[PDB]
Amino acid sequence: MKNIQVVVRCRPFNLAERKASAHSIVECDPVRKEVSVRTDKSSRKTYTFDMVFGASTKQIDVYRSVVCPILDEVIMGYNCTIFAYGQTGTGKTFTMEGERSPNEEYTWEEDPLAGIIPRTLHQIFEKLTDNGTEFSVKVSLLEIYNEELFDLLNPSSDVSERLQMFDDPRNKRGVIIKGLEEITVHNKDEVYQILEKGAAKRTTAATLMNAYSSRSHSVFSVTIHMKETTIDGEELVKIGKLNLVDLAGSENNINQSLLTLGRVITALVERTPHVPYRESKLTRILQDSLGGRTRTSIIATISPASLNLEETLSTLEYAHRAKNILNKPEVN
Ligand SMILES: COc1ccc(C2(SC[C@H](N)C(=O)O)c3ccccc3CCc3ccccc32)cc1
Ligand SMILES: Nc1ncnc2c1ncn2[C@@H]1O[C@H](COP(=O)(O)OP(=O)(O)O)[C@@H](O)[C@H]1O
Ligand SMILES: [Mg+2]
Repeated sequence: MKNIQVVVRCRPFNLAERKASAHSIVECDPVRKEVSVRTDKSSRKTYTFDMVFGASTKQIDVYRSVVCPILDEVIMGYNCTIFAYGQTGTGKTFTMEGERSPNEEYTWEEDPLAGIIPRTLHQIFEKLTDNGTEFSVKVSLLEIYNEELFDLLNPSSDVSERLQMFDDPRNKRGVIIKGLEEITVHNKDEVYQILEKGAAKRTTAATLMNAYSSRSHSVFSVTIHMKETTIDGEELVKIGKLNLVDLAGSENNINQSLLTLGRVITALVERTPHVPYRESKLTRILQDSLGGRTRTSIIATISPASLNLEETLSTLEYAHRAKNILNKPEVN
């Protein structure tokens, strides 16, 4: 019924990466939707994708191109998932979250470094406010490290108080995180405080665990309840859910969820009977995002530099096979 959308976003060279060559090692053609990696010397591999975003691609463009459509399907009542996959330092967190621009030069609302989450949560209150709907928005931020489950929006618990997971009685292909805080967002003003607090707790989590950013998987969920009255006089309810996932660096028990994600994707595309969803917290959590009833997009992030060429290639081969996975999306 529907393929997994795969897009690529390359970042500019960072201060560490040396550009030796006259012309690029990685080229991004947004018209042909291709990436070409130069690796003999006139020798290459070209990969085709659904969208391609080059080094100069601004945040607002990633949002417009990728998320605004997905946010329409969410409002129809589809479950949607976007995950960022790639090497540490390529821009997964910059894409899904973004960064904050110093000393109040921009309201969070206008910040050019703002990423998907903050923009998406702004837009929900604009789109839904005057589309006639009567609605509620609730969000949760969960992170997975060393197969353990940390809640970053819990206002009160020690961040080292980790949560449990069991199979959802009303969804053969999902789970429930017992105790996970779901915060009701009453309007766009409450959004910053909630996300700020979220990012603060993370900092705390970082001090306790080794290389936590790179090894952590982050799952931010927004859920929209929308109720409505039909011409026949009934009461139609639909539940949108959007999963914005920032994955552990492709390069990596610490790695069980990333390993298992690979094994799931491999199984799916090669059409093997057993897809081991159950072998990791992540793949148990996203089971439905990966050959199930969810609309899934991946944003594979890459470097343009020779230093990280091999992880870039890996990341390309890996995201490219994921286009072959078929989901069956369904609403309510
Ligand atoms: C979980 O979702 C989030 C998304 C965006 C923000 C962020 S930037 C967070 C940053 N990537 C970090 O890991 O600390 C931020 C940074 C500092 C202080 C507040 C905020 C809150 C929203 C926001 C708005 C615009 C730009 C960045 C950010 C935080 C959380
Ligand atoms: N698309 C981009 N444009 C400009 N700078 C970027 C881009 N992507 C990443 N960066 C910068 O590269 C660094 C690595 O980003 P980060 O989000 O921490 O990578 P990851 O989460 O993939 O490890 C950050 O300083 C960020 O500011
Ligand atoms: Mg990161």
